[PDB]
Amino acid sequence: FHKIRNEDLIFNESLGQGTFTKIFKGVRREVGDYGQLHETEVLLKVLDKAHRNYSESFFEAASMMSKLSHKHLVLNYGVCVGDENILVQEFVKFGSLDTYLKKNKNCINILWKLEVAKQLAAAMHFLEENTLIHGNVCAKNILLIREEDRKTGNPPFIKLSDPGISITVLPKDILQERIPWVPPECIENPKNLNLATDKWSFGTTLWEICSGGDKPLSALDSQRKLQFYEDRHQLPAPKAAELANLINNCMDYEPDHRPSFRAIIRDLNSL
Ligand SMILES: NS(=O)(=O)c1ccc(Nc2nc(OCC3CCCCC3)c3nc[nH]c3n2)cc1
Repeated sequence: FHKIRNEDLIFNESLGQGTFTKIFKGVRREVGDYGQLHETEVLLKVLDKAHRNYSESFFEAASMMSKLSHKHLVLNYGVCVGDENILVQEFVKFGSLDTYLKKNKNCINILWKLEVAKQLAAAMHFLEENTLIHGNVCAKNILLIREEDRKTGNPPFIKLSDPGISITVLPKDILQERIPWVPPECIENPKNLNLATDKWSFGTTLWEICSGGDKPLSALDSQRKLQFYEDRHQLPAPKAAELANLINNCMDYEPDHRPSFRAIIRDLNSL
């Protein structure tokens, strides 16, 4: 990981929090191409001091995104390691997709959703061909690089962000709170993290995209989410149910039966 000096980073407004992290918008001063000095907007993820013992995992997540280069994967600029574990990533202009769906719900049609789903499925297919597990696919980890422009025909463009601290080391209560993004076999055993995990979570993310930013099973507490998995329930079809069958096919309780992302892309194109 490229090391960035603390002196070259300026922390600005807080954007929110992740699991054991605080997120800030900021600015990196750098020497760019041709030796020109640049002031670049950056996203700064700060691991909580109280959870410093997660540092390794906290960085390993980011590491998984930087071992491969792809147009749909977020760029990591580097790491700043005083008493702070700081990850420096690219700043995406329009933020995460859950909030965007919530705010622009009344003007998102099936074509926009289909384009976003195809791009996410392409990123996940790239990961699958490389046998690289993401482990936390959700709308909050999808970032909107640019908006759809029907005046020029430009589609929206999205990127997948890093998964954050892995579910293989997170406390059990946080894992149960993450139902139904966390597949049943990982609730049974978090070490069952596998490529099929991402297919299940991709189905859940499609539910999110079709539900205008609503969170599935948010009305259920952790015990009731556990029991939801115990009774082998499926998520209800969204009011916009164009992708409901694909959602249910991806969220198969048998991990070996979840369709490959090539078949998922074939379904999306068939629609
Ligand atoms: N709604 S908003 O207008 O205030 C706005 C917000 C965030 C961003 N940019 C942005 N966000 C990320 O996480 C998105 C998320 C992080 C914390 C909770 C809020 C947003 C990124 N992850 C890598 N790069 C990222 N860039 C642009 C605009």
